Amino acid sequence: LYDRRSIFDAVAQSNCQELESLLPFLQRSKKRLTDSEFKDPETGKTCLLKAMLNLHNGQNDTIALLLDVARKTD
Repeated sequence: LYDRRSIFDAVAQSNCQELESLLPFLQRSKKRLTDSEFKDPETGKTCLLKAMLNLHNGQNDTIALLLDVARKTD
């Protein structure tokens, strides 16, 4: 299972293994990664913007993971 806080912490730490089950989670739940559950309630930022603001040596492997998940889901 996943929620906004878990995804945000995973992309902040750049742990791709925590996000391995994100695609089947979304496909079983039948809800989009762009839905309001995953945006911040106040700023409106999404997990991609959280990932982009946390780069280590100019790298963050979770960005491609999120883009592929967004491609595959809806």
